[PDB]
Amino acid sequence: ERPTFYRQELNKTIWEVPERYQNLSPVGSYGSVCAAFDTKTGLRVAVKKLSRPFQSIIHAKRTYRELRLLKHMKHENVIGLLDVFTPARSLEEFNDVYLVTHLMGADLNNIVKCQKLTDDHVQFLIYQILRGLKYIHSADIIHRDLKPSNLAVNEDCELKILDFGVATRWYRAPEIMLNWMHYNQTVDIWSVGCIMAELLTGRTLFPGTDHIDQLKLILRLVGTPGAELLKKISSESARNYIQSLTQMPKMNFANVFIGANPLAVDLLEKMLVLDSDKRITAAQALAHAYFAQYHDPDDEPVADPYDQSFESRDLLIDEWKSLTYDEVISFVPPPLD
Ligand SMILES: Nc1ccc2c(NC3CC3)nc(-c3ccccc3)nc2c1
Ligand SMILES: OCc1cccc(Oc2ccccc2)c1
Repeated sequence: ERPTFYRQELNKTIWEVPERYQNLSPVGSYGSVCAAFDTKTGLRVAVKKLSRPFQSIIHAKRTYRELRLLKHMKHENVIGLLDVFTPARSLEEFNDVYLVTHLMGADLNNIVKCQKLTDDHVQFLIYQILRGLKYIHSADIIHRDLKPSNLAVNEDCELKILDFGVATRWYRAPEIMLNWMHYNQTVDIWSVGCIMAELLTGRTLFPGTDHIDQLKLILRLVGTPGAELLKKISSESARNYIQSLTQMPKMNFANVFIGANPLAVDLLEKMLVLDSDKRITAAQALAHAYFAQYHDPDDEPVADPYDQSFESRDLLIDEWKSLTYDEVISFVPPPLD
């Protein structure tokens, strides 16, 4: 049987959650989230109410996607699903979805408010991001939106990558700025690079005002593409644009990041490569000397394969809705261990 629910109202939204969750308290409003106490395990949790999960085909599919992703993630440094529930008793009345996950202290701008964050602290936080990224990437998933607010950190400096929930453009790979279609997983590595840079210096590495400015600032540090990179660019206007602007040489990263651990500077050089074919991967970055104290090859697991064939399907709202319902139904709680 499904358990006992109770209703209430928080800000502008109704909330119908199991009695198992208590002391709901808004924390930030894709949907709004409450901190709650979970009576069954004794932990504080985050409960997200999806906003009109089935508003359109695009919403319906997004809802399905997020549920499928969150159900698959089982790794210390990736946000995972504690619970998913609807008040609804049947598919006919299935209208709301709530997701339950660990409540973590802050996110990375908040958890890194001490501008000059320690080098040992950056090691451990970046290590953990890369460990989560290895796992995510191994499933053929690209995050695409890595940024400080997508990194949840508790008081112990333990980090989890959040799927969803300071401009996005600031952490965005330049191939994406340029609207390249066939980017790879290393767009996330670029973002880690920008994050690490910001943690080591206290400043946003590339605070572009828009996509043009963003590129300009990026090229300023890493240099304008060489002939090797240019010859891989399939768009004429893109090729002509970057070939048109003033040719910057790559800066010396040791000079730009003065006094930072030389190993951190070296990793940054490997992450912030303009050409994504030459960018370091998550797995490679974890073996980098900079993570000497943390890197353990037998405890950096990969994910079970992840079936995202659904992404190429065009279905009706009710079909996505029902697939989502099946996913809510078949959810097996993570073990109390
Ligand atoms: N193998 C590759 C490697 C890198 C690439 C890149 N990135 C460079 C920062 C500009 N950009 C583009 C591209 C293609 C079409 C339109 C706009 C951009 N392609 C790339 C192909
Ligand atoms: O520290 C902010 C935060 C931590 C953990 C979860 C969170 O939002 C959620 C909550 C449930 C599912 C997906 C994301 C936000």
